[PDB]
Order: sequence, then C-alpha cells, then structure tokens
Amino acid sequence: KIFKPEELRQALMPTLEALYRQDPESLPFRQPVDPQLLGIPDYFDIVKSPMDLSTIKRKLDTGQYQEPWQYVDDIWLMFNNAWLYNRKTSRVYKYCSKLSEVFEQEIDPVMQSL
Ligand SMILES: [Cl-]
Repeated sequence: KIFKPEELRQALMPTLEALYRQDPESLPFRQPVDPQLLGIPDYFDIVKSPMDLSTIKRKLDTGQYQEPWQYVDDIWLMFNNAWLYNRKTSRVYKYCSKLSEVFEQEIDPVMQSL
C-alpha cells in the first residue's frame, strides 16, 4: 500500500524511541560518528554509508521514508556498520547486539500492522 507519512511516523517512532531509551546501549548511536574528533581516521575507509539514530529520526520527521522496509534497512545499516567496524569484544559491538535484540522485539508487531 501507499503510506501516508504521518501514519508511518506514528507507527515507527515508538520503535525508534525504544532504541533511543536503551541506556547505556544506545549512547554510541545517538549522533553521527565524527572520526576527526574521536581520533579514528580510518572509520570512513571501513564504513561507506554512515547511519545513526539521529539521522534516522530526521528522515522519519521529514517524510523521507516512503515505506516501512526503508526504515528497517537504515536501522540494520546502523547495526551492521557497528558490528563491522568494532571488535566483537568491544563495548560498542555488544551495545549494538543489545539494540539489535530490542529492535527485533519492537519491530515485528509493528510491521504486521502495516
Ligand atoms: Cl518518514
């Protein structure tokens, strides 16, 4: 179906809030990564399409997702970036896995309703 932007926003936003409210796990994902500041110059060599919670929120607010799967894809892109760039024993890697689990429980019922 064609999705009215506000209908989408209303359905998806709670799932994004749930991730944002995961403390401390969501902390590393609330703002775009800044390799200059963080002193990790090689970040963009590894991560070709940066994504994060704030960017996803902005796209959601500005009606830039026409369909639910698009939002899901951005969520997974964010996760995959973190798993890719961070060692599997790192804090960020584990935070990422936790967010992944929270998302799964959140998104399933929502997708059905859409
Ligand atoms: Cl949107």
